[PDB]
Amino acid sequence: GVPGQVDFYARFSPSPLSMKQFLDFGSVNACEKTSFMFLRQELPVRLANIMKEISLLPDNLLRTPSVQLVQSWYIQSLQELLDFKDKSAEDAKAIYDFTDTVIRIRNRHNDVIPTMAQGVIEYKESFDPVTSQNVQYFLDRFYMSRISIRMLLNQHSLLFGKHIGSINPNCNVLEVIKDGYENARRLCDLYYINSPELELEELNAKSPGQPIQVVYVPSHLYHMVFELFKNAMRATMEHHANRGVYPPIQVHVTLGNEDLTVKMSDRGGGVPLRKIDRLFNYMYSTAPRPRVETSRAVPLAGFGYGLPISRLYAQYFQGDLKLYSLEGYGTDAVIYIKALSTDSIERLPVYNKAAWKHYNTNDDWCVP
Amino acid sequence: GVPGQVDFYARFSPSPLSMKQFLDFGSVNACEKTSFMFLRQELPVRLANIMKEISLLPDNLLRTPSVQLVQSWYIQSLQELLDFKDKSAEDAKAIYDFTDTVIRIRNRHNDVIPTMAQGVIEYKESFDPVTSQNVQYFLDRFYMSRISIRMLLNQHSLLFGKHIGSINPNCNVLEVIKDGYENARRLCDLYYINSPELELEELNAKSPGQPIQVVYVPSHLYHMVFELFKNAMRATMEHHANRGVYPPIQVHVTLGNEDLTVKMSDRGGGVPLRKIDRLFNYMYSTAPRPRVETSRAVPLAGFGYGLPISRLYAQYFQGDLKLYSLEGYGTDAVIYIKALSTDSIERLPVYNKAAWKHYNTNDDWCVP
Ligand SMILES: CN(C)C(=O)c1ccc(S(=O)(=O)c2ccc(NC(=O)[C@@](C)(O)C(F)(F)F)c(Cl)c2)cc1
Ligand SMILES: CN(C)C(=O)c1ccc(S(=O)(=O)c2ccc(NC(=O)[C@@](C)(O)C(F)(F)F)c(Cl)c2)cc1
Ligand SMILES: [K+]
Ligand SMILES: [K+]
Repeated sequence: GVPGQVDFYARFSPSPLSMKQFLDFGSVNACEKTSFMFLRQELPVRLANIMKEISLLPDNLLRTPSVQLVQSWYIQSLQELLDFKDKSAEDAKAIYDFTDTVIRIRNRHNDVIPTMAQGVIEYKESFDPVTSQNVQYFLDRFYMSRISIRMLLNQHSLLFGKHIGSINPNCNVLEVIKDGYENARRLCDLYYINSPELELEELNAKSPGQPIQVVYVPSHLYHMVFELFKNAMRATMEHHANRGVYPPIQVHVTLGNEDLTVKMSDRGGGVPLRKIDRLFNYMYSTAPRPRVETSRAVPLAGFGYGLPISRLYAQYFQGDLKLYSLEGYGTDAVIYIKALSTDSIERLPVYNKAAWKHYNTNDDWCVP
Repeated sequence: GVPGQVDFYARFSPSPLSMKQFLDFGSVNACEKTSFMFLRQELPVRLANIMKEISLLPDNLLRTPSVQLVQSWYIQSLQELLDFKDKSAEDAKAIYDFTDTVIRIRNRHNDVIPTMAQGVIEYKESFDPVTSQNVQYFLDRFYMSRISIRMLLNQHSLLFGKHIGSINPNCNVLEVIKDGYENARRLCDLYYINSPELELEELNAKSPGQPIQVVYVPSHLYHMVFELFKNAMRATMEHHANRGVYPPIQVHVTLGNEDLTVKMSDRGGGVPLRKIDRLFNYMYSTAPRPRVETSRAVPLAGFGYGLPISRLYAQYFQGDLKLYSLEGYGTDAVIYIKALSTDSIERLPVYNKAAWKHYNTNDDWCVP
């Protein structure tokens, strides 16, 4: 029975892999058998761990139709995977069947992020600061968990169903930045009828004058840069509306010994320090998606948690994404990525006593 | 008896004042009586609260001669203040005597910061990561507490023994920055035989083209900027040694609606994100003071916790001080100050169950 199975697998801790390990596994004659042996335990472990926390959500959120749907997807995928814990690594039909199942799960779970977001809209619409700390804690973990699950599903599906699965061993950082800029720029032009130029500079400090490349998932880097350009572009177009002269977005890329850093600087007027963290708060940025039935351009901020999720992508491989704003002037956004694949280790949430306490808990400084 | 008195006063919580309250109190016919009535409770409360945490330090730190000396200073000041809880607000001799006592305490406590730092050197020299979290927690609180105590002692001593005590209602921000730069620059020249130029720009967004002024303690702002210039100058001189061309330090000052921000940008090579927080770690930056008996220039980093203490000054009035470095390129340092005096409220540590737990305590994420 499901709670039995969820309880068994949720006792285990997820096991993080490094970018180097993902890479070395798939690089030369990736082994389907070996992948089966790992994932038939690991995917059920990851699924069960985060399912335990879906159960701790406020009842009015958990009971939303969109959250009920996501939970049912997880329940089904867990069950399908557990059909295989008894099968043999030597059973070629079992391996084939497992691979089919992984590919199928990959499709079922495609819409998980916006369906969850729709849940939060359903909950916000019909219904609290007591539990809004719980929702923030949950969504960071649920979306990081989903990122990690989708990584495994993609690796295995692409390897078995120059890139190694989703990984580019020589990801061209400036090319991805430019791709992000051009797509954000199209959306900026659609909405504001104008857009800032890009000024891009690079410094390869580790090997001066050489192209900057890292082992990375290019679509992860694309997501962060595109989301940040949208953010920088919106602030720029909104601050400079009256004068009608739009300062460019400036992007500085450096590869150091340990850090790849992408700094994005806008003159969009900034945000006071008191408010800057709202850009990463799910409840604060929970806005109804605009209707399909219109030709009016979609705004550069709104549905889908672009900015918190960008930061989760950065932090997933031990990187980070930080914002620094000077109110009345503009804002710097910085992506930090580990230069070395061996330093790029999955950051995975784990369900245990400490996680549970965090939902059922809540001072040494004077309250201002 | 001392533990009796410490226990009584440590039950109370310190009471934070705003910059506006400090200002309005002293602006027009500051009342000595009223100041006596507040401080005869408040100074014993603040003293007793932090004394409780000195007692929780690791035994090998607490027992250092320099920590023993600081504790004895606190014990004596507490005792002297408590001679007055029985006296009358109407007893003019008692008011005179209290004011004398405040002035005397102000002198006794002059050397508290470096004497405490000497304690940490004594402890480091003769003797652990288990308790190094406790020392970090303690020193932030002890130094913030000391900042708050010294504020009260200074206000009362200057008022009764255009500035209101230590407060300038019209602090000229650029003038203080320039003063910081020129003093840091002298030290840079002494040690490196060269120094970077300053490029300074300002934006008064709240009232464009007007001088930027805030109600502030100018010596607090001076300390932060001077310490940050030293930091920026060191990185610059050390990174650019070989080429012998030193990029200037650039400082951008903005006054927004809610934030005064001072951004200081250097091309000093930066620090990876993994290491940047060591600049604020007391144990990591605990270095023996150089000997008196030399004419060799003093380095721009070392004894006395310039950088963590700068950040405490920022945070004392609900501001902040943040560092952002791009490894292989350089570093931005940002001071955030509240533009409004009513928003500038003392940030005071309080001793209670939560504080105590923090010394006697010590996970929902996978360990990397
Ligand atoms: C020659 N060779 C295969 C290796 O060097 C090697 C062998 C094992 C590892 S590893 O760290 O144990 C490891 C690393 C990755 C995986 N699996 C995968 O990458 C996938 C395809 O199953 C995953 F879905 F992405 F997880 C597995 Cl099953 C094991 C890493 C590298
Ligand atoms: C006219 N007038 C005095 C006021 O507007 C006023 C009256 C009281 C306050 S207050 O917030 O209660 C207050 C504000 C500050 C103080 N005291 C002081 O400023 C000093 C000199 O004692 C201190 F040492 F700095 F704390 C006190 Cl005793 C009271 C603030 C302003
Ligand atoms: K677990
Ligand atoms: K207390």
